[PDB]
Amino acid sequence: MKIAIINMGNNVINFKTVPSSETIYLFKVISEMGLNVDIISLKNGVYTKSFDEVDVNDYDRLIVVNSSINFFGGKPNLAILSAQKFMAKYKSKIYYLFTDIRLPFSQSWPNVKNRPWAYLYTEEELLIKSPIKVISQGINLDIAKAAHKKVDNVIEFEYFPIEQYKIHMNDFQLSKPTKKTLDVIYGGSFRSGQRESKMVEFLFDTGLNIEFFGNAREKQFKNPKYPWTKAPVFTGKIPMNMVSEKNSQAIAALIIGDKNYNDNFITLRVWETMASDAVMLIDEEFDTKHRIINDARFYVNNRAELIDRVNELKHSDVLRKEMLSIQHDILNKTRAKKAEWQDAFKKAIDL
DNA sequence: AAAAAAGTTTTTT
DNA sequence: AAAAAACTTTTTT
Ligand SMILES: O=c1ccn([C@@H]2O[C@H](COP(=O)(O)OP(=O)(O)O)[C@@H](O)[C@H]2O)c(=O)[nH]1
Repeated sequence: MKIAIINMGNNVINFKTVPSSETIYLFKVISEMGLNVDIISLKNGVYTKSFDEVDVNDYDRLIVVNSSINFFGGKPNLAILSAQKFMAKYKSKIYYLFTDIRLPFSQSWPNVKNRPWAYLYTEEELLIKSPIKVISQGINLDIAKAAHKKVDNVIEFEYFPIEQYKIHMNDFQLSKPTKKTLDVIYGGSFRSGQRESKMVEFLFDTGLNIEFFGNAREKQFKNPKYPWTKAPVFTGKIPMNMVSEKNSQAIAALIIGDKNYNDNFITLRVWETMASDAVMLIDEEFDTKHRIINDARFYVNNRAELIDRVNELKHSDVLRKEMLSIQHDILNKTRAKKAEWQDAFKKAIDL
């Protein structure tokens, strides 16, 4: 049983980029469940083999991490092209890891055939014909199916909480008490404005000391529907493997998601925050049944409630510590079911 | 020192 | 087979 895992649209080298990091983390957690897996990318490296030096059909399972396939500038992007050529050459079922609602599987050929550089490829080389099974991080498969309505060979859909790999890694550990320098923190990208209203609601004009780290920049928040006066402090992006340490610098860390994530997706940040030294504060709309933690104190409905909750946490170190203890225990409750999680993954990739 | 000019890297869906 | 920003390094006030 030989497994190959690839990222469909980003080069994989180290933990300096999120797409690379997630692909390596996946390679690691799969390896840790006793499976023989190789990451195949553009070049050989510490964690990878090169597309041009391996035969994709020597593998029994091909796993693909979702990605955008947009050709910015209308120029060729080898990460996308080489990955899809690799997929197209494969003659068995492809397992597409759908961790981001914005990144459903899509074919590059239709968007390559009319380019001035189309001559560099052929339909046979890029058009992926093998059956594809979508492994949805979201429990609502109708939403996952809707996102893949325009791709005929996607014949199977199955839910699997892919994002739990963060807590099941062999080197995992909870963050320790950390000196606080912020009231609230949130790390992420702008996501092309898909979550602008929520970001403005909970991170802007709060009167609190808030930091927004990651790709996002203040000048990206210009939608007239969600005005603001005082923005949080924006700092640069950091490596994925340093995120929990960053979250720990704050009293609390925010959990919000895209509309389609509500009561559907449990995201990496849920685990990165829950395991950190920052109290996890979740937008009620994101988890209305409180399935993450059955304690109302971890949920906020709007800006005012967030401000009040944070004020309460700043005022009572006892409450802060009590809540951290609670979220840490809940996290460990899920870590306890690691074997179950591993078995469900194997079943998802037909093993 | 501080501002402008050059050069380089990253982001954009 | 781009353009706009963001981020650095060098040259001028
Ligand atoms: O500087 C940063 C900011 C974010 N992240 C990662 O990016 C994820 C969030 O991605 P996104 O902005 O798409 O938000 P999501 O949809 O996952 O909530 C976080 O959980 C981290 O794993 C990171 O590695 N470095």
